[PDB]
Order: sequence, then structure tokens, then C-alpha cells
Amino acid sequence: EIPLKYGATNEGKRQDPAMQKFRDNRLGAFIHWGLYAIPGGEWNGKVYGGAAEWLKSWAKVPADEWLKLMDQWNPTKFDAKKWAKMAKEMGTKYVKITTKHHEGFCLWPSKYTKYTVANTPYKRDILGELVKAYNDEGIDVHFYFSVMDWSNPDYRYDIKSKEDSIAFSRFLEFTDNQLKELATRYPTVKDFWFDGTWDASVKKNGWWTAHAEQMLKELVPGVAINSRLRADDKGKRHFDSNGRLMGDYESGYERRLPDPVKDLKVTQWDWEACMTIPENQWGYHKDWSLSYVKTPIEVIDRIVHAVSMGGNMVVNFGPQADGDFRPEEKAMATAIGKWMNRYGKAVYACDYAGFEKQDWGYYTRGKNDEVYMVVFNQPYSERLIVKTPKGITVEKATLLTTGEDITVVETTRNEYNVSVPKKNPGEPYVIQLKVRAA
Ligand SMILES: Cc1ccc([C@@H]2N[C@@H](C)[C@@H](O)[C@H]2O)cc1
Repeated sequence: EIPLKYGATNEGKRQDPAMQKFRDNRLGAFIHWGLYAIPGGEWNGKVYGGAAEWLKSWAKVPADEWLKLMDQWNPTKFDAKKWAKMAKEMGTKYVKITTKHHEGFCLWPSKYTKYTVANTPYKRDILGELVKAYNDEGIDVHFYFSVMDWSNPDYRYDIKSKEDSIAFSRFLEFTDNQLKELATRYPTVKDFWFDGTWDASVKKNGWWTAHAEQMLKELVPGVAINSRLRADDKGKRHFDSNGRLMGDYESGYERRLPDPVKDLKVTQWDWEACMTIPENQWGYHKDWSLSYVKTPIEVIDRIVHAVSMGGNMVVNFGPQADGDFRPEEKAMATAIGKWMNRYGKAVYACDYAGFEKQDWGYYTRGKNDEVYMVVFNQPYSERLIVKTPKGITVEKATLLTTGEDITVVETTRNEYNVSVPKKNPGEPYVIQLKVRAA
């Protein structure tokens, strides 16, 4: 036991209603929108292959010159009601929005910096319009916030001098000012998802990360805070020096997921994965031919994979500079929504089922002991193997969409073949099991 002032504050999962809501939502969308959408990964005739939102770094653009992109910020096709409609039709239950990325441009009219939407031709409070429109559709809003800020010359990557320490202290005050402003201007916010907290400067000021968590929790009742914000007294991140999760949920599975056999430890805490459609582009990049682009079924597999292991999944969108979505993203959101409309009873408010993983897909468990089989890989044998935990038996199987009864055959003690449906559903599909405990 290492004594810590700024280590973990929760013991186990939060079970207050706000955390239950964060969890039951399960499926979210991410929006990365900022000045990087304007060049879209290209600078002065070179298209950079790195993530578009990092183009300032790839093209070595000085801050003043990068931030002059504000003069081009005029997304005339933006309509927050249309964005909220697209999210609703996709089946998302919440949206995480970049309030400010590393570049430091704010999507709300901050009084603490001139680098904001207010000082662009468009003028309007994008973040405020989104909060209202998403909330009008019943969709929760979460705020992404980058602590690292390339627009503020008080930022420091490490503290190597008295002057660095004074500057970084001013930087933390500026950061607190913005965070309090977000929390009070948009009091329906349900979560702060911090990024840009990996530098030595933040690791040496773990106390500040704990402070920011506590400050936001006092301002916004029931607010969630991600693990990535948090460093302990020793500079240890996400999990403290005693191995305890800091913040309210683990937020490290970013473009990767826990193994369904080897990583069952994740079922012990809340967690949220986020993923990009291309291999590694969050902000708008004009050239999606540069890396592999996931198909809708690949995305749906990841969504179900997360819920099957007790986690949420957030699918990223990088809107165009004009305020509309690219056709690949409109197609993705539509295809996800069509699937979720049909099969979402096996996703929303579901969790880890405690069954041995099988090759056909994933199990999820509903709030009333329903066990859903979500089938992604159709066996040529036309039999879906179900091995039940000790004392659990399968009483019935039903095809979710039609309610048709599915034959269940016991093959050995604790093992069944559940028949595939008489007609191949032609897409990933759900069979609902009625199970009984000894
Ligand atoms: C190494 C690395 C740094 C920052 C990131 C940022 N976090 C993602 C959620 C995006 O915002 C990406 O810019 C990703 C990888």
C-alpha cells in the first residue's frame, strides 16, 4: 500500500443514476471538428498521411499562422438540428464533442482566449447549438477537452525552471477557467473526456488532475470524468500506484479492444472505447484512400464486442469544414442505425453475460437476465455452440426479429447446439435465450 493524496476516489463501479445512464446508453458518436477541417490534411500542396487534426505538427506550422485558419471558418451548411437528427437515426444515445483540440481553437465563445468561434466569420456558438439540438432529441452530450494547448504560450511539456513553473501555473488557471466556463455555460453536460494529459508537466502535477475532477463534480452533479485525465502523486496515469482506477471509467481502448478471452478484468470497472472509421483519422482528412476504411459490419462488430465485455463504444465522425458530413460517414451512420433499430435490444442497457466466448459472435446480457447471441460468423455446421456456466440451463431460443422458435439440442452436460434460423438472415443477427439458474 502506497499512501496517496491524489489516487483513486471511487471503490468499484458508480451506481448512482447518472452513471447508470452513462453505461446504459452504450453507443455514442464522437465529433472531432476544429480548424484542421479546413486544410483537411493538406498544407501548401502536400497531403500528409498522419491524423488530420495533428496537421499543425506534421507541417510544422507556427501557432499564429495555424490559428489564422479562423478567418476561413464559415461552415454555412452547419445545422445543429440536422446533426442531432443524424445522431438520432444512427441510434446513438450520446455524442462526445471536441470543445477544444490540441490546436486550442474553442468551439464555444470562451472569454479566456481570442481563439474561438466568436472571432470567425461564422461567429456562432457551435458548441451551444449542438448541446441544445442533441438534448432536444434526448441525446446526452459529453465534452472532449485537450489540456495540451498549442495556442497558449504558457503551456509547458515539462518543468525545467522556475519560469516554467510560474508559466505552467498560469496555464492551469487558464485551463480551470475554461473548464468552469464549459460546466456553467452548458450545465446539461454529462461527461468530460480529457485528452493531451500525457506530458511530464501534467504527470508532475497529479494534484491538479484530482482537483479538476473534484471541481467539475461540484459544478455538475453526477458528471462522469474519464481516466485519461488522472495522474496520481507519483505521476502514474489512469490507474494509481496501488492499481486502482482513477476517474469514473477507463478510457484507454482507443482504436483497439480488450481480448474477449484474456482481458475479462475489464468487466470489473466501467469503460468506454472510441474508434475511428479509417485507421487513424479523427478530424476531417480529404483522402480516405490512404489507409483502411472500416465497413459498417466491422464497426457493428466492435460496438457489440464492447457491450459484450461491459463497455461503451463511441464511433468517430470528422465533419467537413462546410458543416456537412462526407458521404462515407452519412452511409455509415445510416447503416448502423438500420441495424440498431432491428437488433438494439441486445446493445442498449446490456452488459457482460459471463459465458465462455464462442466463435460465432458475442453474448450480451439484458436487465432481466435475457442472454442475447449476436451472430457475426455463420457456422457451415448450421449449429451455434452454447456452453453454459455451472447451474445454468437454456430453456428456449427465439429469433429476435420475428419471434420464431429456434431449436435447442443438448449435446453434452452444459453444452447445446442452438440451430441457425431456417432462413439465413443475411446480416449479423440476434437469437435471444431464456436461461434458468439452478
Ligand atoms: C498519440 C496520440 C496523441 C493524441 C491522440 C488524440 N486522441 C484521439 C481521441 C484524437 O483526439 C487524437 O488526436 C491520439 C494519439
